[PDB]
Amino acid sequence: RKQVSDGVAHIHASFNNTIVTITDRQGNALGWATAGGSGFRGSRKSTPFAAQVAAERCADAVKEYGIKNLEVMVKGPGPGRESTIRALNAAGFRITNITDVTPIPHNGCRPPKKRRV
RNA sequence: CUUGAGUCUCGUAGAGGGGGGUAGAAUUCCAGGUGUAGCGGUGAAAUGCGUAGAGAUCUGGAGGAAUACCGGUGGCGAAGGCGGCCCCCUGGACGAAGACUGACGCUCAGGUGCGAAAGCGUGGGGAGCAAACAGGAUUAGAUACCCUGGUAGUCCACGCCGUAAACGAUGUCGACUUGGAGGUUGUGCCCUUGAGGCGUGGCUUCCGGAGCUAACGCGUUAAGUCGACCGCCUGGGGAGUACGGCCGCAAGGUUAAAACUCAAAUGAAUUGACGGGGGCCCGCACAAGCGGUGGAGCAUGUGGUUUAAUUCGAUGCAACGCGA
Repeated sequence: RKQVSDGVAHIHASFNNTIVTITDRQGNALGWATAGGSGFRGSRKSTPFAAQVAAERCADAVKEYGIKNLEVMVKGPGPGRESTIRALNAAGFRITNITDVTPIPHNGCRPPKKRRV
């Protein structure tokens, strides 16, 4: 119960998972979302209707603070960059600044050699 | 005596390196902080890792790799190859002026020197992350393509090992032979008015005349015309195999056959076919509804069995209320 009332949201999307962690502007998290525990398990996720309902998970733990406006920074590859925005727009929150803050690798190390097909 | 070769002065393009620190644009271990209910992964699922507090975010932080931009058909080097900048000190390529050198020129069987990765022993190191190794997953089954952890050893360095599609599958050197569109570097002349023209060198790019070739394809970067010089070639498999020699302490390199067998092997290209290669179209072919077979009984034919015989043929779409 701190009532920061505003904080950015980091949306880490992968090829098979998406998690929405709402932090403040300084770096203090209030509530994070998840896709592995949205009822079903295995690999049925990574699809829009399962990613938006996963993003809706912060509508039960972040509302207790009093966030009426927030920002969103998406990051990581995978389908669902629009499903999470639709989920945030349908949850009752606002939209302040949409950025892609994905970690850009600059080839510091060597990439793996698992794919040979 | 210069026009071949070599040489001076001034510069210009350009990952030429050797030794040395510097130290990033991002990075895994080892901590502090906000703080919950899961991180990851493949088309399905899971091993492992989270309440011993992970993945998400801020602070700085042990050490090895190494360029995302530049970065590219860029550009260099005899080749194998070289990416954070500098200087220590060496290389190659090119030009305008001037010279003298008088041929000092090209190539080479012997032979030395350069040699991708890995391994050996000597002295170290342990991240990112690696053949083997231990699990999950699939399939009729998996010593693998999939998902996760990893020993000496890949790194600096001392010598062995010297191989490959070290392939422009196109030796080296020099002289002449129709042509068109580009890339990186310079300046001469032309009001340089300028990004710009006319030249003039350079080598790497794309297409093509004659000509040559079996065609594909070469064609001022030659495989067209020549001259000098070196290597190699003689049907496949056997076979880069066996023996002996040279070298390597051993893991191998080189020189390098024979017996036997095969009546072929091969290159190019014209046809069709095929492909879980692509593209473009057609059909109640699908897409949406109606009526059904398959559910009950009966008729009929067929597949099996019995029968002294249940006649024969038809037998996947092209067979079964068919010959009837």
